[PDB]
Order: sequence, then structure tokens, then C-alpha cells
Amino acid sequence: VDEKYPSKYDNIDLDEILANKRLLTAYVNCIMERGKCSPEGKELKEHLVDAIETGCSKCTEAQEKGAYKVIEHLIQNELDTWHELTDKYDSSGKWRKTYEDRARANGIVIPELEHHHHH
Repeated sequence: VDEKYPSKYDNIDLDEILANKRLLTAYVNCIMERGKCSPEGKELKEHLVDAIETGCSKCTEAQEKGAYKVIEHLIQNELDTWHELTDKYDSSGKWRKTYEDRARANGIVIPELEHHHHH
């Protein structure tokens, strides 16, 4: 095995997790504390939880960008999973709405918003 830092992910293996339903499901089980975490799962869980709890106040710029890549993919493609995560970690809904606004600003609007726009 050629991986000295198993706890450690970049933008590409994040893209690969986000692209596969069963990998995404496993990593989400890890972040939701209903499944065992890979080392990289633990790293992503710490940063993603901090993103929802405090807007990644404890994160570097790059760690927040990784968390937002995950959050943006969830808002567009897995809204119910996104709402599971915010129900678990967003003490009242501030980062739920802030991240949703930021996604929409980056052109990544929720499906319903696209439907109202095209109806």
C-alpha cells in the first residue's frame, strides 16, 4: 500500500467520494456517527462538522474549501442528507442558510429553485 497519510484527502479523492453513491453513503454514515470512519473520513468529519457548527472558524482556508466542495455537492444532489447534517449540527440554522446562499451565488441552486425559474 502506497499511502503514509491515510487520514488525508485532496480535491480529487473528494471528487471520487462525491461521484460514487455508495462511497458517499459510507462517508456520510461516518460523519453522522452511524458508521465507522476511515482516517480521511475522521479528518473530513472534523472540518465538515466545524463548517456547520461555526462556519469553519477552526479551519484553514483550504480545509473550509474542501468542506464547502462537500456541502455544495450535497445541496445540489442530496438535499435530504444536507438537512440531516444541519439537523444534527446547526444549533439553529445559520450555516444551513449561509452555505445554501453561497451555493446559489456560485450558480449551484437547489433543484426546486431551478424548477420555479423554468416554470
